[PDB]
Amino acid sequence: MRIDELVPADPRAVSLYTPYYSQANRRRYLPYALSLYQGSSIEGSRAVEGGAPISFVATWTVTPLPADMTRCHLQFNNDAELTYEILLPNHEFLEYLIDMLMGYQRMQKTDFPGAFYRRLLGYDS
Repeated sequence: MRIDELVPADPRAVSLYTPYYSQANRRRYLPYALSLYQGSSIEGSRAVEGGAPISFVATWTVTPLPADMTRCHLQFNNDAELTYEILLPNHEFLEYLIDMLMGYQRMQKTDFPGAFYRRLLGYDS
């Protein structure tokens, strides 16, 4: 399962697919992202238990080398005046994504951690 079986690998594609994130041997996150990379993209409403489902959009594509970041757009309570644009390097973005899924789905509460909100706000303390 590699990008050379899909579209011709650009240097951008090569660098985004280069990091193999794994906690043991194989990891379902890499091939799931390769499937999205084809142009399916991610857009939907993720259900946060204890509150309400908020729309989120994430797109993976060949972004320039110094800009090798994944961009996610999250609206708070589907309010367009409250839009968060959170983008991070492709090796750093998955760490954010696990914390996001873990905090809202696993704990079943709509309260974000203060240290997690520091990174979302973009406050360099």
